[PDB]
Amino acid sequence: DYKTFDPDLWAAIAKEEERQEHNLELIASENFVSEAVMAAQGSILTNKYAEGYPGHRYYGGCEFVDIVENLAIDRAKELFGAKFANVQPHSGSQANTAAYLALVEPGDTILGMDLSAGGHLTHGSPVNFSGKTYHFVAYGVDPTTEVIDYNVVRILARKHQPKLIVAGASAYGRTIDFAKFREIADEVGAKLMVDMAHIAGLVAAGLHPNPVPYADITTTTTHKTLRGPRGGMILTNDEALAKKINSAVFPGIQGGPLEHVIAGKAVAFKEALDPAFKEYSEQIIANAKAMVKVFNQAIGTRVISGATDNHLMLIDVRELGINGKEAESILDSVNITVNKNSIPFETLSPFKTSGIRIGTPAITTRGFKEEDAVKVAELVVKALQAKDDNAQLDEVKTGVRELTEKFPLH
Amino acid sequence: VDYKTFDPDLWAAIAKEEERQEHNLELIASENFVSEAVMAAQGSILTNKYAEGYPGHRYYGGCEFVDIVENLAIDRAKELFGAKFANVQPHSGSQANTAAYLALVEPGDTILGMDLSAGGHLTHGSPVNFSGKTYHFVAYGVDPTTEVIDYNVVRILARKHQPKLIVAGASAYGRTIDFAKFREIADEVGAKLMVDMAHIAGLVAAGLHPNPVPYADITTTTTHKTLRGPRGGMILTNDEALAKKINSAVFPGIQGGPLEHVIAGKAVAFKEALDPAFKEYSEQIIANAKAMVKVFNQAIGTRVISGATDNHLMLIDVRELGINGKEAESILDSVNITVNKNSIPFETLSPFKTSGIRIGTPAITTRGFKEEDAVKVAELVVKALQAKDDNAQLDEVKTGVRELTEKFPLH
Ligand SMILES: O=c1c2cc(O)c(O)cc2oc2cc(O)c([C@@H]3O[C@H](CO)[C@@H](O)[C@H](O)[C@H]3O)c(O)c12
Ligand SMILES: O=c1c2cc(O)c(O)cc2oc2cc(O)c([C@@H]3O[C@H](CO)[C@@H](O)[C@H](O)[C@H]3O)c(O)c12
Ligand SMILES: Cc1ncc(COP(=O)(O)O)c(CN[C@@H](CO)C(=O)O)c1O
Ligand SMILES: Cc1ncc(COP(=O)(O)O)c(CN[C@@H](CO)C(=O)O)c1O
Repeated sequence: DYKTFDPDLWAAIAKEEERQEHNLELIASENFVSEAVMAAQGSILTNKYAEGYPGHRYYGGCEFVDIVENLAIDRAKELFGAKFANVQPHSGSQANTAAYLALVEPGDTILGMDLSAGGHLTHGSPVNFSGKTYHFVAYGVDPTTEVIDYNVVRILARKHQPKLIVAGASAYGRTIDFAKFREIADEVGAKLMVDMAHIAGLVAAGLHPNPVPYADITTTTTHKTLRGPRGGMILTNDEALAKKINSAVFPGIQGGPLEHVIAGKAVAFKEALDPAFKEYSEQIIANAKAMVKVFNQAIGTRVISGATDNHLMLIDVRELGINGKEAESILDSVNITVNKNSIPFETLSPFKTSGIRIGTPAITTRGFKEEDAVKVAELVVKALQAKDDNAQLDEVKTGVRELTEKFPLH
Repeated sequence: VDYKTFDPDLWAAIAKEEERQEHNLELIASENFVSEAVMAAQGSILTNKYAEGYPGHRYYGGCEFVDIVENLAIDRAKELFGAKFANVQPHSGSQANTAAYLALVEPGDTILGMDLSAGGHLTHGSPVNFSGKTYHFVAYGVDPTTEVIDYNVVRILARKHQPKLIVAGASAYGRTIDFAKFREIADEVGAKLMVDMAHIAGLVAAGLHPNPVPYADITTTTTHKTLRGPRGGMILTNDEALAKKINSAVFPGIQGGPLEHVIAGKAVAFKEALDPAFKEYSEQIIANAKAMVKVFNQAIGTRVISGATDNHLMLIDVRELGINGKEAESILDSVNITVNKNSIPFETLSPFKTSGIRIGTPAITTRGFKEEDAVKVAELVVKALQAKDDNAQLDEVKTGVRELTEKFPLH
């Protein structure tokens, strides 16, 4: 047996399988993929070099690998209504790198969502390729509502004259009005790129406005609400952008594609075509709203913007005398996994932040219903309220073990 | 199982591709067959963990055990190649090189790299690639009559163009690369030295090819060629100041979350490469390649670029048979022999035709082929290309392929 020859590695993997079983995973960008997705990723497709695209490869022997990639491409067009799909990006970051190369020139001005207001690293950060290569200007959320102020987005567009407007977010819990971004982009002659990585599954289920008809290019990851393997994807409705997208991915920034991962994408896409996937996605949002109700009625946990429309929420934790890294460390000690996160107009350093981010896709996958999501939010509140009270925290751990035992993952 | 009944479209394609790997001679020089341990790591639950950052400095909670896995990969890599620093997060050879350039040069800087038709890779300066687009590449090639690198020409070009960086390493070069000479030339001109050892990393690990890690400022590699690991990249260095620039360039520079299930497979494969048995496998790769070159040298119409090999691969100019590279690729595929077309030095034909094919032995060697089996493979390739689409001879090639694949099953 192969595990006998490398006990150090396989023990660590076994321990990670137990950690996923015994913890409440509340990181908003995580999920648990099906056994079929993992089997695709563990198949012999990892052995095939397949540079190029189906029917135009640079190697012999791709006749069956082309089926796999065709299924991923075609199911993505079916799920999202795009005319063109590229499923080769190794990650969301690569997808966004290629999308920019098809839309703008180095030095061009791009208007993206501010990092502390929900934007992602690849939407302009100075330590990222995006911030180094292009001239990024940020838009945020209104200080009092903590939702996007589209009139201020319009102001920024008019003053800065961006070549491209990016919409989409990592930590924004409200509906994004893509039609408004498109109208604003049209007003100043800018293009529109939407990064729907977080909400892609909700979009496919029809529970969030679809950006594909509005954006020049839509990027996404395959692993968040879509519940697929880690990787990227690029969609468009314009054949001329599709040609630029395809060249930017390969030979532009990538080489061989990961066809075992692409098989996993194809597996996940057909799971998302099943009607059960819409029910899953509805439950995700119902669970999230139920948790927001608990935190709203709780002393010390302020919900940014006061509501959620999707899978995630940001909690301001300052009124409990902790910062984000503390609240995350507290929750880690009771087997509840979140992450620290900046809040709008954040005043602490990124290494501390004032908040945590919570999302329900992973616990929804385990089978949690609204009642259970309510219990999770209550245990999160009690763990944070329990200032140093190991009596209270051990009750939380017991509450966590009740939930995880009720909903086995394996 | 049941999930295969949910999706026959997909699972029937994977089954056909299993049958094709079983029934074909896989002679693509950059492919291999990974172990069931590597595949089980890639099909593990590690795909579920967001682990942005590096071990002990993650941006998410819960990374206790993925840190063990990634640190195993990092440490096994350092032990394998003797490097003080190792980054195992690059998603691919291309991302590894992207990040390495970011740590060494600025946009517009002059870089000297191996010409693509002489054996250099896309990321060594092609103008349709980020490398040629972002930096000023000047190419060195091979001598026309010997078809090996002329190191005086490299020195001349280094001196005329004053590169900030010299890149050595190849994807279609079958001869020993003298990293010491590249280091001399770099020093004389004041340039840094980057070596992309993707193709030969397994041979380097086994001591069958000079090691670039002590000479190069940064060494990059894929994990899936002669190293026989999962599909991915890696960056090695001995300088601590570069290691910090490398780590920053990978994340948050060009990537986000690492693929920790793939990194698990890298740790598996590096351990398999530390086993003494891996050195025996690597030697059989070279012995098999040399046995194939001997056959092609003797046959009429199959000319081996440079007349010999020192490593796992060989380039064959097929023009004297009245075919181009794509036609040869298609003929061979029709008799269950898988290669890729490939440019030859001083390529006269279109990039969509090319003048030759590239053949390498790592995959058939992993199946257990020995030199007498390698000899048979090469004789079959010759027969197929010489059969002016005579079905009787082509079917004898198919029979010969069946014999070898049944003699060395893949399971
Ligand atoms: O800012 C940095 C940063 C700055 C540096 O100087 C440096 O060396 C490294 C850095 O790593 C980062 C890594 C990150 O994941 C994020 C942000 O975390 C949040 C997690 O929910 C997401 O909502 C954001 O989408 C995501 O982009 C970051 O903001 C940063
Ligand atoms: O040049 C192109 C190219 C240009 C385009 O415009 C385009 O759309 C696609 C293209 O795909 C390519 C794919 C390739 O594998 C190669 C080269 O093949 C050989 C090994 O297989 C090696 O000698 C090189 O290491 C390798 O990089 C290429 O040179 C190219
Ligand atoms: C909108 C968007 N686009 C791109 C990416 C990056 O994808 P990658 O990690 O696969 O490279 C992310 C991941 N976002 C991470 C934060 O870095 C998260 O946990 O939410 C994203 O949210
Ligand atoms: C030396 C070297 N460095 C980097 C890469 C890129 O690796 P990637 O495909 O994983 O991105 C390659 C790919 N090698 C391909 C050529 O495209 C091949 O079949 O040989 C390489 O040979």
